[PDB]
Amino acid sequence: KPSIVILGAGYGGIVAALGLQKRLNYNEADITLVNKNDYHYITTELHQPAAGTMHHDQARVGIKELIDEKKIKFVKDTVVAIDREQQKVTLQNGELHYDYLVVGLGSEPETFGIEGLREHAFSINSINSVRIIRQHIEYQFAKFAAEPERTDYLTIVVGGAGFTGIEFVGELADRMPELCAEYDVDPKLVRIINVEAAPTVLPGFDPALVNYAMDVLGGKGVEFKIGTPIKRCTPEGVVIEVDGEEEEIKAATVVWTGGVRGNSIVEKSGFETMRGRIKVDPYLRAPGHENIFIVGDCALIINEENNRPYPPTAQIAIQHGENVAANLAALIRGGSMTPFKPHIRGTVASLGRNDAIGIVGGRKVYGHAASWLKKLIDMRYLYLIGGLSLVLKK
Amino acid sequence: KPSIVILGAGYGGIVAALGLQKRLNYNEADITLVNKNDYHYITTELHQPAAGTMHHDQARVGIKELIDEKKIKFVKDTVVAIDREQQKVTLQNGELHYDYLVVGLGSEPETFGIEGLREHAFSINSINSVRIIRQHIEYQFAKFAAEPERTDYLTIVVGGAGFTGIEFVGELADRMPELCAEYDVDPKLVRIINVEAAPTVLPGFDPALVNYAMDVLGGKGVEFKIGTPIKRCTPEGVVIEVDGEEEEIKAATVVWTGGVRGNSIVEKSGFETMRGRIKVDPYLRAPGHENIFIVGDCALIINEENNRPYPPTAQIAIQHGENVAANLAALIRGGSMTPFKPHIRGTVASLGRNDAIGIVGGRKVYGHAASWLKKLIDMRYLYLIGGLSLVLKKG
Ligand SMILES: Cc1cc2nc3c(=O)[nH]c(=O)nc-3n(C[C@H](O)[C@H](O)[C@H](O)COP(=O)(O)OP(=O)(O)OC[C@H]3O[C@@H](n4cnc5c(N)ncnc54)[C@H](O)[C@@H]3O)c2cc1C
Ligand SMILES: Cc1cc2nc3c(=O)[nH]c(=O)nc-3n(C[C@H](O)[C@H](O)[C@H](O)COP(=O)(O)OP(=O)(O)OC[C@H]3O[C@@H](n4cnc5c(N)ncnc54)[C@H](O)[C@@H]3O)c2cc1C
Ligand SMILES: NC(=O)c1ccc[n+]([C@@H]2O[C@H](COP(=O)([O-])OP(=O)(O)OC[C@H]3O[C@@H](n4cnc5c(N)ncnc54)[C@H](O)[C@@H]3O)[C@@H](O)[C@H]2O)c1
Repeated sequence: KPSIVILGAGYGGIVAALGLQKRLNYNEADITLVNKNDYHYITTELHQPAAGTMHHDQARVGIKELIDEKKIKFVKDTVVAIDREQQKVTLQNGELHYDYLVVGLGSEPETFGIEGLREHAFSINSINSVRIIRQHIEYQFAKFAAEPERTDYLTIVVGGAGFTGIEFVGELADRMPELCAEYDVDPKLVRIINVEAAPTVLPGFDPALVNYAMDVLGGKGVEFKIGTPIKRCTPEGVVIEVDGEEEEIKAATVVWTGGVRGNSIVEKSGFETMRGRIKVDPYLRAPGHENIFIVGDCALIINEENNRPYPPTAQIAIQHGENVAANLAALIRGGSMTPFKPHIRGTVASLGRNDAIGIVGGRKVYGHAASWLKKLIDMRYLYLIGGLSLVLKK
Repeated sequence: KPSIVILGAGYGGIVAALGLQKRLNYNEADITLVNKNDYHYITTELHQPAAGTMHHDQARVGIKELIDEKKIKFVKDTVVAIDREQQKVTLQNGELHYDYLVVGLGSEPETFGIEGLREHAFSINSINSVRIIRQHIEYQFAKFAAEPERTDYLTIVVGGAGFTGIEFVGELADRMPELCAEYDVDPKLVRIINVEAAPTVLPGFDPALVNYAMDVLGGKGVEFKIGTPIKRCTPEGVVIEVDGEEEEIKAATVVWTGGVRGNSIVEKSGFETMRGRIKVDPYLRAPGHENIFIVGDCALIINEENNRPYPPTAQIAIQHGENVAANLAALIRGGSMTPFKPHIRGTVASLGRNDAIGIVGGRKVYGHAASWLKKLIDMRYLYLIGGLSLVLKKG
């Protein structure tokens, strides 16, 4: 049997693996799924445990529960390198050989070379990271009562006002009343600051929704600094550029939501990449390779209508996996592949537990309605990978 | 007309104020109660929130709820100094004058000049401090998953194997299963180390109780280093002395339960003190002052039967408050004072939620029996200051 190796059990990888599971037969091919952890986490929900609004266990599921060990062989390890010439993948504790390779290693934070960002700032990109962020913040608040002068303990800087930053500060704003009560903190001293280099919050998004979001978040005490880039990050806080002059913000907590890029393993393995991502062919394969497929955030897709790239999203990542699973099954059976066409049905952004903004099917949504839509959309993914049981289990 | 000032709303202070409240009548004297916070915390239970086994709100109560605003005027401020000559107390936000003074400012950590102990170690002595310790520990465990090589995140060093240290590591051991599950930690990697300079755990205690305690805690993975002093403390951990040679323990968390002293304000105000505490007269008054009284941990009392000093405890602090309240009422009303006589009943040391050791009524006690015994004894104090309602509020 031919061997299929899928790197990364994220949205793209897990859907690809489950897709191959349904389509292929009990001995048609050998499929090995490699993941850093024995669990798959719901990346789109990670902003909530980071703020502490939702327990992290509700944002992950055991991989062994999802798949069939007969059809899929799960390997828990960390990918170190990919050798295209030898068709071998190197791991920290082993090695693997592939006839076909699917790469869904996800994103990495993009710090733009900004000094201290890697060392002194946090990222919302894993279960480990969000627990670290959450416990870090509660630690600072705990320290405050003993040291009332240090309001920097109560200051949280979120760098970048994209979708991730906006959703996170929304959760943060909701958490503050309970958090302040727990540590005897005066709520008025708490500062949640969202710092954006771009002229507007949520750049390249609909102004009606953006203005609405700022109004809602501003109501909950969130501060916005726009047209303000972060020059560098320190243990004491961040340095920002205001009116051509440097200014310092003293903050015990700095969370970086400024940008993402493709996993550096891909670029290090000698692929040609733009911002760490591979601009794949219509069949989602890496250029110059017939056996290598790229999915999720590692994959780059250009829009034919406008020369702008599709953003790296879970929505398109899921669609990558379904397409790759189908094409791989056909390819193994000597069939013909079907070209990938992305179908972006629009997106919804949460603003705390009870509010949201989105454009779905060209139609705007607000408030409780938009909030339920997002919950329904996310529930649909759970059904896709885990069935009705997974939906009920959470 | 006469003004009574009580400093510190701890066991000694709160009982003294409530005692004066019950005994005295309206307008007999002016009573002012000064505290750092608007709440009074049950210091004897603080080890539980520090470990996270019990919520900190269950270990404190609002002062205004306990007292009578008509009889007692509560002031939330921090005492800075006492001027004996002018009979004035200096605060951060004011000044006060007293005809009579009651000092119950409690203990402060005693680090004995050991390097880095004051700066880099934690103390279990307030609601603020235990919340800090608790969140610190959970933070280290959170960091571990990202960095599995750093087992020092999972190492907690508790300095001193006295009553406080033993109770704390007991709570810590109970907490570990829940804590490990929350942060995907392998329980076998967790190290709880209790370091004592003295040759045995719980120095000056009955060996039968000590052996039982070590057996229970040792079973739960608690490590004991005896005859081992702490040379110095760093953010990375501690340096200890083993067989006359320096040795290092890498620990993200260091908690010091090695010793206490009288609140430094007393010493700073020019009183004569031994280890920061005042050796009071039979009426709990400071020597050379007829109007200044000392209660709780600030006071030092020697037992007449055996010339050893009484340990600083909540039990004797409560008795200090009752005695001072009675004597102050008598002095103002022209009555006769009663010399303080301590009646020290037994005490129980918890070993987690479900285990304990104690000598109660001259009889040794263990397990579930001792645990229920301790809970009732502490409940008695809740009744003393808060009545049946406060006892009910702990449900
Ligand atoms: C707070 C937040 C909210 C978001 N909300 C939305 C939303 O609402 N709608 C939407 O469309 N998109 C949303 N996104 C974006 C979406 O989550 C990403 O586009 C999606 O995660 C990308 O899919 P992926 O599988 O390629 O990446 P990932 O989900 O990150 O998958 C990576 C997987 O591979 C593992 N892995 C990574 N590196 C290695 C390695 N060297 N070795 C072994 N295993 C490895 C990882 O452990 C992980 O399991 C959100 C992102 C964030 C941070
Ligand atoms: C974990 C732990 C467990 C214990 N278990 C027991 C036990 O089981 N049995 C027993 O008998 N004893 C026990 N003790 C000892 C007991 O708690 C103390 O002896 C008792 O608290 C002493 O009474 P106190 O009022 O003098 O001190 P405290 O209780 O500390 O009272 C001090 C009060 O004054 C306030 N204060 C302090 N400084 C200032 C300032 N400058 N300005 C304004 N306010 C100030 C404080 O905020 C506090 O309210 C335990 C101690 C600890 C740490
Ligand atoms: N609801 C959703 O559909 C959803 C939710 C989260 C993420 N996403 C997708 O995931 C991808 C990643 O999201 P993201 O928010 O992390 O990145 P992003 O690129 O979408 O936005 C990050 C923002 O950071 C700002 N920034 C960059 N450098 C800065 C600096 N030095 N100082 C201050 N601000 C700076 C940029 O202007 C940018 O707007 C996006 O393409 C996004 O579309 C989608």
